[PDB]
Amino acid sequence: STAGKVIKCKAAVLWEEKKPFSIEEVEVAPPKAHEVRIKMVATGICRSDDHVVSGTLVTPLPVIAGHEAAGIVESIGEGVTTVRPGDKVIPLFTPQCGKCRVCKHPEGNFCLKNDLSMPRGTMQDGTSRFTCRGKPIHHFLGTSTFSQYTVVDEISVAKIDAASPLEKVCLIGCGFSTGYGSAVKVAKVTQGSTCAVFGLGGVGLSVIMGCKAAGAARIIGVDINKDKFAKAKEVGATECVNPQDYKKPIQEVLTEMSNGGVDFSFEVIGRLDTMVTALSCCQEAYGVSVIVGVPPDSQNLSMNPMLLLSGRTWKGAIFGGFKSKDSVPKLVADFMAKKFALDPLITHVLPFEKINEGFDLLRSGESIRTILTF
Amino acid sequence: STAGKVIKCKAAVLWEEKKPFSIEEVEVAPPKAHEVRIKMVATGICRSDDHVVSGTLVTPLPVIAGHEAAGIVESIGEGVTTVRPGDKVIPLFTPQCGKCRVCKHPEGNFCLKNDLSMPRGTMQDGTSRFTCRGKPIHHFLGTSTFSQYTVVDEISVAKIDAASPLEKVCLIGCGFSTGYGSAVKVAKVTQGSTCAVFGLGGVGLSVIMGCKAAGAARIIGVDINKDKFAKAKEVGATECVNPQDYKKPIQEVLTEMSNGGVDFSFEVIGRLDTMVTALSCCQEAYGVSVIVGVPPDSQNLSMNPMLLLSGRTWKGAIFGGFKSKDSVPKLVADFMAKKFALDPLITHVLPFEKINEGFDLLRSGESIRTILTF
Ligand SMILES: NC(=O)c1ccc[n+]([C@@H]2O[C@H](COP(=O)([O-])OP(=O)([O-])OC[C@H]3O[C@@H](n4cnc5c(N)[nH+]cnc54)[C@H](O)[C@@H]3O)[C@@H](O)[C@H]2O)c1
Ligand SMILES: NC(=O)c1ccc[n+]([C@@H]2O[C@H](COP(=O)([O-])OP(=O)([O-])OC[C@H]3O[C@@H](n4cnc5c(N)[nH+]cnc54)[C@H](O)[C@@H]3O)[C@@H](O)[C@H]2O)c1
Ligand SMILES: [Zn+2]
Ligand SMILES: [Zn+2]
Ligand SMILES: [Zn+2]
Ligand SMILES: [Zn+2]
Repeated sequence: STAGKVIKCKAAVLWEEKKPFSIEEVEVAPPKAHEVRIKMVATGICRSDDHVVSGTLVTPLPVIAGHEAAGIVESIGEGVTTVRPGDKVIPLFTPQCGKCRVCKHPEGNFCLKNDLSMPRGTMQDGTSRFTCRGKPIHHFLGTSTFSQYTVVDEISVAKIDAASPLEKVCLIGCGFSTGYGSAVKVAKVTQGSTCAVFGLGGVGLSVIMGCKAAGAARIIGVDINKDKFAKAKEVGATECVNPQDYKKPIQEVLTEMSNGGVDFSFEVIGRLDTMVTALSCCQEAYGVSVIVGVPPDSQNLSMNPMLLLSGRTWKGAIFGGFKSKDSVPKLVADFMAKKFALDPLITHVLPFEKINEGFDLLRSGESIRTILTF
Repeated sequence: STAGKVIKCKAAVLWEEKKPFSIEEVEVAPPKAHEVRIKMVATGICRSDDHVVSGTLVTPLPVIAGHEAAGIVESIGEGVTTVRPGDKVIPLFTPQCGKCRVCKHPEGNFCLKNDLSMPRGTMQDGTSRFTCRGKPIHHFLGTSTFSQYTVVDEISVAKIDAASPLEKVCLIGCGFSTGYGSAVKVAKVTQGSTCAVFGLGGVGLSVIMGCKAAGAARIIGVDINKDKFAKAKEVGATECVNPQDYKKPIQEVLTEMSNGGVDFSFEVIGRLDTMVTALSCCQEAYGVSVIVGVPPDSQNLSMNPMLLLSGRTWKGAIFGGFKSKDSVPKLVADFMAKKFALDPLITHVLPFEKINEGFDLLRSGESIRTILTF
C-alpha cells in the first residue's frame, strides 16, 4: 500500500538544457492538504515539453516535464473533494481555482494560479514533492507527467469518465483541446469561412479539426514539411502550401488565394516571423488571427500597427481558451460520444522508457503525437 | 447658377510639409458621373489633418486636406441617386461602396475603395477636380473639406437630416464617431467594466463618452497634458493620470489601480510606445485593447507576443468600425434626439480664413476641436 508513504518510482528527469532525459528512480512525497497523487497511465509528447529541453520555454531545472497526460488517483490529501482514489483524471497545466478574477470571468481561462507566466516549478505551496539522488527536482506547470507518479494541486486535476481510454484522452490534457478550442472558442470560426493554419503538428491538426467542426468552407494548411500535408487533408484541410515552394512571401500567396485575405488565421508553430505573417494574411478589415505557438523566451516581434488599425483582430490563448476543470470532463464525454476523433493525432505509441526516442521522432519531423505508456 | 461650370473658390492648399496652409483661389471642376459637388458649411480640425502637415500620415502633396465636415450639395453628376442639390451632407473619409467584400461583411467597415491604406490623393477615377495656379492639387481621403467647394465620389457622401446644425454635426464625420464607435462597437465595452483611455483629445473624449454610454464603472483617462483632465471628467472619466507624475511605467500603475489590469484600453494618441503600453495594461487573460491613433508612417512597433498568448485581444479600427454611409445619418438623427452631446468637444470656433490659427491652437495643446465656418 502506498497512501501516506513516499513512493520510489521511475521518472524522466531533465538535469540541464539540451540533454536527453534521464530515466531513473525518484522519490514522490505523499500529497499534503488539497493535493492529489496520481499513477500515470499515458502521456503525450507536446512540442512545449521540447521547448523546455531547447531553452525556448524557460522553467527552473532540474525538472520533471510532461503536461499532456492521464492517470488514476492513488491518494488524496486532507480536504480534497473533487477526486477520490481510483478515479481517472487528467492533470490541468492551466489550473482552475474558481476564485480569481479570471476564473470568475465568462471568457477568461488563464487562472492566476498558473505556473506559466512566471514559472517557479513548484506546488502551489512553493515546495516540491520530488527528489532524485538526494536533490529536489522542480515541477512543470503544476503537472510533471513524465513520471510513474506525480502530485498535483486539486485545482490542477479533473476527474473524467471511469470508462475513458487513457491512452487516447491524454491528448485532451493539451494538444487536442488547445487546437480545437483555438478554432471554436477563441477565433469563433464561422460557417463558410476561409481559414489558414500555420503548423501542421498535433496542435495545428486539432485547429483544422475545429475549423472543420465550425463549418469552414476552406482550410489552408501551411507547413515547410510537406510530409505533414496528407494527414492535414485527412482531418479537413482543403489545400496545403509550403512557403519554400514560392518566390513570394506566403502572406501574399495566401492573400491572393483567398481573394483579399483569410477570415481566420492561426499561428501554431512558435516563430515570431510566422506570427506576423499569420496576422498579415487575414483580411485587413475583419480578419482574426490567433497565436497558439509558444514564442522563444524574451524575444519581441516587429510589426506595423496599420495591420491592426484597418480592422484586424489579433489574440492569443492558452489551452484553447477552455476553463480547464469545467471543460476537460466535458471534452472527454464528447470524445466518448464520438463528437471528435483523437486517433488521427497519434502516430506512435511507445513505452515510457523510450521517451528520448519519442522526442527524436518529434524533432526529426516524423511524428505528430507519440503517446508514452507507463 | 453654377451647375456644370468650374467654380473658383478659396481653399487651404498645403504646398509643403511643415508649412502653414495657403488660403488662396482654386478651380473646382464640376462633378463627373457618380460625383457630388458640395458647398462646405463647417469643418473640424482633426489631428489626422495635422499629421498630413507633419508627415506623420503620408499622402501626396500638394493637397487640400480636411475630412471632418458638413455641407450642402451644390450639384450632382450623372447617375447620382443618393443625394440631391440642396441636401445637407457629411463627406465620408471611409467610403461605403456597398459592393466589396468588406462592405458586404457584417462587421467590416474599411471599404476597399478607401484612399487611406495606400494614399493616391485622387478621386475614384484616379484624377483630380482641383487646380491652383494652373497646377493640379491632390485630394485627401476622397473628401478634401478645407475648401469652400469640394467634389467627392457618391460612395464618399451621406445625406443627413435637413434640420441638422452643420456647425455641430461635422464632428460625426470623424472624431465623435471614431471615438464613440471604438468603445461601443469595436471594443464592445460592458456594463460595470474598467476602461483606460490614452489621449484626451477630441477622439479620446469621444471614447470616454462611449465607455460611459456602455455603462463602464471606471474610466481612467491618461494624458501627459493635465489641462485635458477637467473636460475628460466632465464627459465621464472617473479619474485621470499623467504618466509624467509616476516613477513606474504607466502600464504598471494602471494594472495596480485596476487590481490586475483593465477590461478595455484604447490608444488614442498615435505613438508606438503607447500602443504597447495600452495593450499591456489590459488584463492578460481577457483584456481588450483598441488602437485608434494613427501611427507614424512606415514605422514598426516591437512587442512580446506573450502579451497575446495569455489571452489578450488587440485590434484597431478606422472610423469607430462604423459602416460610414449607413451609420452617419443615424448618428445625426441620434444627435438631434439628444442621445449624445457634441458641444463638449468644441472648444473654439473660427472662420475658415483663420485655419492656421486653428492648427496653432491644436499644436499648443489648448484646443479639443476648433470648428471652422465657411
Ligand atoms: N497555447 C497553448 O496552450 C499551446 C498548447 C500546446 C502547444 N503550444 C505550442 O504550439 C506549437 C505547436 O505545437 P505542436 O503542434 O506540438 O508542435 P509540432 O508538432 O512541432 O508542429 C509544429 C509544425 O510547425 C511546422 N513548422 C516549423 N517551422 C515552420 C515554418 N517556418 N513555417 C511553417 N511551418 C513550420 C513544423 O514542420 C511542424 O509540423 C508549439 O510552439 C507549442 O509550444 C501552445
Ligand atoms: N482611427 C481613426 O479612424 C482615427 C480617427 C480620428 C483620429 N485618429 C487619430 O487619433 C489620434 C487622436 O486624434 P485627436 O483626438 O484628434 O488628437 P489630439 O487632440 O492631438 O489628442 C491626442 C492627445 O494625446 C495626448 N498625448 C500626446 N502624447 C501622449 C503620451 N505620451 N501619453 C499620453 N497622452 C499623450 C495629447 O496631450 C492630446 O491630448 C491621432 O493620432 C489621430 O490621427 C484616428
Ligand atoms: Zn483562478
Ligand atoms: Zn502542450
Ligand atoms: Zn466597399
Ligand atoms: Zn480624423
